[PDB]
Amino acid sequence: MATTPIIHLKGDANILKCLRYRLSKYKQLYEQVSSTWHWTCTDGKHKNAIVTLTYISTSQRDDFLNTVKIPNTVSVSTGYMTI
Amino acid sequence: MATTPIIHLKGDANILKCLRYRLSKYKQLYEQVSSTWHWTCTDGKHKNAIVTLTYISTSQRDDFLNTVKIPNTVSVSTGYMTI
Repeated sequence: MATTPIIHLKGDANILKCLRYRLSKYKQLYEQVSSTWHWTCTDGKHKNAIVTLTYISTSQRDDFLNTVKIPNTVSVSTGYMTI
Repeated sequence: MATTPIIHLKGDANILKCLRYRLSKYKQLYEQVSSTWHWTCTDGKHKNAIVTLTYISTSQRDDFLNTVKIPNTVSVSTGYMTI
């Protein structure tokens, strides 16, 4: 038993860098956040990095994307680390 | 229907950077690889970055970690982007 539901917030590296501040406001449901990175690599960046957050229970994951006021510039994508 | 099985190869940023070369040898089952990043961030790095790979079918995921000779320095962890 483990269930490690995570989400991918894609949008910008500067928006996600300061997004962690809002995650602190809702820590009761937030667990940890990954370092904003980018899918693959061609030469540098282009305003489009996704970070991997993680919660404790599956209900805490859906509550995060439906409770904290995430920035519209970013986009939450269901995820499942299963680890 | 989608099933996007992915794996996390944690170990080193230099070992994972050159690991992509081996992934090319087995592209028939490999699909795409993510940019080696690090879980969270305290100040810099410390030889421990994880990359997110992706396959086409679930059977292709288990075959990747059981077919390509991955480096022992790294570690494959089951993953499920579900996206």
